[PDB]
Amino acid sequence: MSLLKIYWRAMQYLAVERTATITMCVASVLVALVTLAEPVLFGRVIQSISDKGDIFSPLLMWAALGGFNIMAAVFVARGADRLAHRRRLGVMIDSYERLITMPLAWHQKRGTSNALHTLIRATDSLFTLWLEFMRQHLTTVVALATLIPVAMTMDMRMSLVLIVLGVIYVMIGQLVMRKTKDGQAAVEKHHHKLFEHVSDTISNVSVVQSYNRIASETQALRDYAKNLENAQFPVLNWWALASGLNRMASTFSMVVVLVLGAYFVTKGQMRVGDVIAFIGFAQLMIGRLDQISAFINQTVTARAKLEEFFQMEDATADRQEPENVADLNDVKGDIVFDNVTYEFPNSGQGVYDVSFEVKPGQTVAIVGPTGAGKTTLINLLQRVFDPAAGRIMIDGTDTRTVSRRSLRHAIATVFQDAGLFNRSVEDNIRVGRANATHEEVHAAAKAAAAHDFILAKSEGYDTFVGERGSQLSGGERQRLAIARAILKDSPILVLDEATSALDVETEEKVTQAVDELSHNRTTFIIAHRLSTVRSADLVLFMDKGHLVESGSFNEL
Amino acid sequence: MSLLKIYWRAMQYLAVERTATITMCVASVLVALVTLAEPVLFGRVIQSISDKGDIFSPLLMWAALGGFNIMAAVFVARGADRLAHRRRLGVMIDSYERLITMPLAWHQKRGTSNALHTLIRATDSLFTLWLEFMRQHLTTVVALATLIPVAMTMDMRMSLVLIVLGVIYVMIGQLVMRKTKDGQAAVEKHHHKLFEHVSDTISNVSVVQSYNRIASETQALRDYAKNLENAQFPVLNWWALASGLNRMASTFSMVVVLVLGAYFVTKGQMRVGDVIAFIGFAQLMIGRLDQISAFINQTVTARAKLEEFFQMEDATADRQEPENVADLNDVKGDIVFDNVTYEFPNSGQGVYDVSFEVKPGQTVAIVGPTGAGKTTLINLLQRVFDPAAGRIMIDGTDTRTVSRRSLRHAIATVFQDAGLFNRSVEDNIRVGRANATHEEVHAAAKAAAAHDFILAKSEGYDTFVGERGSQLSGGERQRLAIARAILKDSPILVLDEATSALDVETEEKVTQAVDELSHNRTTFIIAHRLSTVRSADLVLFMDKGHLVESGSFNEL
Ligand SMILES: Nc1ncnc2c1ncn2[C@@H]1O[C@H](COP(=O)(O)OP(=O)(O)O)[C@@H](O)[C@H]1O
Ligand SMILES: Nc1ncnc2c1ncn2[C@@H]1O[C@H](COP(=O)(O)OP(=O)(O)O)[C@@H](O)[C@H]1O
Ligand code: VO4
Ligand code: VO4
Repeated sequence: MSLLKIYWRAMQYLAVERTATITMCVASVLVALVTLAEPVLFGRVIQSISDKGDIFSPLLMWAALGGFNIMAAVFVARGADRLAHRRRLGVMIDSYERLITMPLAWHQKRGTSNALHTLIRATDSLFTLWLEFMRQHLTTVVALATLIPVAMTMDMRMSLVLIVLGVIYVMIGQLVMRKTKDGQAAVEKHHHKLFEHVSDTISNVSVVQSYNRIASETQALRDYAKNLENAQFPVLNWWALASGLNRMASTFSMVVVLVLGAYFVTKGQMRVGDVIAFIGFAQLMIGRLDQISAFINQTVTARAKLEEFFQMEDATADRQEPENVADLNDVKGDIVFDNVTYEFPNSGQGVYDVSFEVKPGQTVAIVGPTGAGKTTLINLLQRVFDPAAGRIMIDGTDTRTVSRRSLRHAIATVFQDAGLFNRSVEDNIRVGRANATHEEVHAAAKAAAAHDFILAKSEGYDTFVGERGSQLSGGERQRLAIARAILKDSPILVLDEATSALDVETEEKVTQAVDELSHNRTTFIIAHRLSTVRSADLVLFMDKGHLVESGSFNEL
Repeated sequence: MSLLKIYWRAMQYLAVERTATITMCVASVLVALVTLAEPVLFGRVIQSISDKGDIFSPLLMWAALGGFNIMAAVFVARGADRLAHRRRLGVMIDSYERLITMPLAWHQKRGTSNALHTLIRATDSLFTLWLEFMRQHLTTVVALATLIPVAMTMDMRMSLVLIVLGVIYVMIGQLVMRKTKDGQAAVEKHHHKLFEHVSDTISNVSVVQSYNRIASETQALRDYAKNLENAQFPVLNWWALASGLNRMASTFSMVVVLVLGAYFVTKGQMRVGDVIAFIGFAQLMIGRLDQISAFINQTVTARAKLEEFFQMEDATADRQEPENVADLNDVKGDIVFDNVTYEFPNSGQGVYDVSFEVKPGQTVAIVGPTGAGKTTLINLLQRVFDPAAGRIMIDGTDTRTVSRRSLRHAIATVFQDAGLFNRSVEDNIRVGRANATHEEVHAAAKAAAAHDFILAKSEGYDTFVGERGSQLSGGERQRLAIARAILKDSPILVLDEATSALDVETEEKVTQAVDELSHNRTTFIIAHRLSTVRSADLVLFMDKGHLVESGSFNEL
C-alpha cells in the first residue's frame, strides 16, 4: 500500500513549519480529549430524575466544556486554514523551481501542458489532504486511541464490541483496496488519454477549425469518454458495497450496545444513564469512522497524480556540483569538436564523427541540406544534452567541467522558433542584459530594425503581446528575438534562421547591423540563404550528420 | 447573491437525466424521512425501565428502520456516484464543442492555456457540487423542511428554539457573505495573475533557461504568491469567526433544550425519554447544518471559475443560420475584393481600402515589406473575422451569405506557423481528405518530398511526434504541412511561407510539384523569396495596408 508512503511524504513536506505544526497537534489532542469527555458528561447529566440541573449540576460542566470546545474549534479552524495555504504556496514554489531546472529533453518528451497539469492537480490534492487530515483526522486518530483505554476501564464487553467494530472496518477497507487498486490504474490511464487528447486539440484550434473536422474530433472525444467511464463503474460499485457493509456494521454495533445495556438490568447501577454515554461513544466513533473511509476514497484517486509528483521530485538527479565545479570565466572564443557522436533515444539520425575547430574573432556558418543535423549541433554547443562520445572544448576547458550557469551566460542565441513571453515588448527585450538601462534597450531595438515599426503603434514600448507573441505576426517576433540577442552581448553568438520571416531589404538592414556589432566576437549563423553569410570566415556544410568540406569561405 | 443563479444553472444542467434525477430525489426524500423517524424511536426505546427490549419491543422497529436505512444508503451511494461522472463527461463534451466552435480571435486573446484551465476547474467544481448536493444536501433540505412541522406538533417551545437556531444560522451566513465576497474577488484576481505567470513561464522553458533568469523568475513567482496570500487571510479569518459563531449557537441551543426538558419536570409525562429524542433532532440538525456551511465556503470560491464557465456558455452567439444559410457549392474560383478595411481592436494597422479581382485558373502572389498586412488579408479570405467595411466576392456569391462549413471546405491552406498534432505522421496527413486511401497518402507524401526522409527512419509512417511537432525539427514540419494541403485538394489553395525552413534544392523540388498539382486550381503564395513565384500570374505587393501596383507578373 502506497498510502503509508504518500502520507509519510506529505508529513515530511509538512514538517518544515515546526512552530505551527506542534501547536496544531497539541490543539488536536486537546479537542480529541474534549470530544471524548463530552459523552460521559451527557450520560451523567441525562438522568433527569432528581438532578436539579438549574442549580450547579453537571450542566455547568457542560457549559465550561462547550466553551472550551468552541474556543478550540475556532483556534483549529484558523490555524490549520492559515497553515495549509502558505505551505501549499511553498510546495508549489519549490516544485516549480525543480521543474524549471530540468533539461529540455524531459520537457519536450512529456511537458508543455502535462507538466503544469501535474503541478496543479498534485498541489491541490496535497492541500486538501493536509487540511482534512489536520482537522478531522488528527482529531479522530488520537481520539479513538485514547478512547479505547477508557472503554476498557468500565464495561469491558462494550470495549470488546468497539474493538470488533474497528477490526471489521479495517477488514472491509483492506478487502475493497485490491479491487479498487486494479480498477483505478486503468481509470487513471484512460483519464490521461482523454486529457492529452483535449490538450492537443485545444492547443491547435486553428488547424482543427480550418479543416472541417470539429465533428470528427468531438466524436473521438466522446469515444474516449465512453472508454473512460466503461471501466470506471466497477470502482464505484465496490465503493458503494463498502459503504453498505460499514453502515450495516454500525447498525449491528448499535443493536449490540443497546441489547447489552438492556441485559445489564440485573446490575442495576446508575448506568441507567451511563449506557447512553456509551451510545454517544459509538455514535461519535461511527461518524468519525465514516469520515475516514470516504477520505480514503479521495486519496485512492489522488495517489495517481501524487505518484507523478513524487516521481518528479525523486528525479532531482540534476547536480552541477556544489563547489567542485569550476565556472568558466574570461571567454576568448575557441570552439573545438572531438569525435562528437549522438544517437537519439529509440531512433536513428544525429551527428556522427564530427571534429572541427573555431578560432577567436572569426564566424562559422553551417549550411547544407535540411534536416542534416544543424540544430542538434548548435544545441550540442550549448549543452542541452551531453554528447554520447566525444568532447566539446572551449578555450582550453572541457565543457563537461563547466557550470551550466557560466556556460550559457557567455552564449547568446536566437533559436529557430523565436519564443516570446506575453509580457510587454520592454520586458521581452529586458530578458537580455538584466538591468542595463532604457537607452541601451532603445539602441538594441534600433539596431535590429525593431524601433521603426514600434515607435508609432499601440502605446509605444509598453505594448502587450498575446500568447507566444501572436499579436505581432511572425517577422516582428524574429526582429524582437534578434534585438534581444544583440542586447545580451555575449562573446559567443548563435543565430538559427535569423531571417526566416524577413524580406530582402530588412534582411540586409538587419544583417549589416549584426555584422557591425558582432565583428568583435565569434558567432554562428545557420541559414539556407547564402546572402547573409557573405562575410562568413568559416563556411561548412554537413549532410545527414556527416561533414563534407568544412573549408574556408570560398571553395568549390 | 449569485448562489441562487449558479445553483439554478447547475440544476438546469442536471435536468437532462430525468429518469435518474427523479429517482435520486425520491430516494433522498425517503432517507430524509428515515433520518427524521429514527430519533423518535430512540426516545421511545431509551426508557430502559420495563421495556423488555429482547422480546419484540421498539428494538424490532429499530432493526427494520436501520435495514431500510442501509439499503437506501447503498442505493443513493450507487446512483448519485454513477450519475455524476456520466453527467460531468456530458457537460465537458458539450462545453468542449462550444469552445472549439468559437472564432480564432477569442482564442488568441484569452485561450491556449487559460481556456483548458477554465474547462477543467469548472467541470470538476460542477461534479463535486452535484455529488455533495444530491447526497447530503438533498437529504438535509427536505429533512429539515419536514422536521419543522413535527417539532411544531409536540412541544412547540422546542420548535421555537429550532426556528431561532435556523434564523441565527441564516443571519450569520448573510453577515459573513459580504466581507467574503469583497475579499474573494481580489483573491481570484491574484490567483489568475499567479497562474498566468506560471503558464507563461512553463510554456517557454527554453528561453528562460537559456538566459540564466531562473532565479529572477522564481523570485517573481514568490512575490506573486506573497501578494496572493497577503489578501487571502481576511477571508479565512471571517470564515473561522463564522464557524465559531455557529458552534456557539449550537452549544447554546443544546443548553436551552436540556434546560427546557428539565423544566418539564412539572409535566411528568413519558417525555422523560422523549426529551432525548428531541436532543437527537438538534444533534442531527446541527451536524447537517454544519455540513452546508463549509459547503457554502466551497462554492464561494467555485463561483469565480463557474462565472467564467457561464460567461462562455452565454457567449454562444455563433450562429451560421439553421437553414436560411446557403452553403456555397461547385466552386470555380473567382475572388473579388470590394473596399475591404479593417481596424484591429484598440490598435492601428490593418488593410485599408483594398479592391482586387482574381480570375479562375491563375495564381496570385502577394509580396512586399514585412508586417504590411499579408497574413491578415489571407485570413480575411478564409473569414476568420468579418471585414468591418467592404465585401469579399466568391464566384458570384457574397462570403457573408455562405456557411462556414462550406467556405473552408473549398480552401486548403498552409499557415505561416505549420501547426501539428502529436499523433503519428499518418494521422497528421489524414486530416486532409478524411478517408481517401493509404496509397493517396503515400503519393501526397511523395509529392511534397516528405516520403524520402521518412521511408527509412523510426518505424515508418507510424512515427509519433512530440508536442507541436517538436521531434521533426522545423523544415520537416513544413514538408508535412505542404503534403497535407496537397492531399486535401481544394479548388482554392493558400501557402503562407511554404518554404520558410527549406534550402534551395528542396524548395525547387517542392515548388515544381506544387505547381504541377495546382495548375488546375487557383492558389495564393505569400513569400519574400521571389524564386517560388516565377510562375505567378498576378504579382502584387502591398505596404502598410495599401496596394501599390497590383500588376501582372512582369512590371517595373
Ligand atoms: N527529439 C527527437 N527525437 C527523435 N529524432 C529527432 C529529435 N530531434 C531531432 N531529431 C532528428 O534529427 C534530425 C536533425 O534535426 P535538427 O538538427 O533539429 O534539424 P536540422 O538538421 O535541420 O538542424 C531530424 O531529421 C530529426 O529526425
Ligand atoms: N491580434 C492583433 N492585435 C493587434 N495587432 C495585430 C494583430 N495581428 C496583427 N496585427 C498587426 O497587423 C500587422 C500585419 O500583421 P500580419 O498580416 O499578420 O503580418 P504580415 O503583414 O507580415 O502578413 C502587424 O504589424 C501587426 O502589428
Ligand atoms: O506574414 V510575414 O511577417 O512572413 O511578411
Ligand atoms: O530544418 V532546419 O534546422 O535546416 O531550418
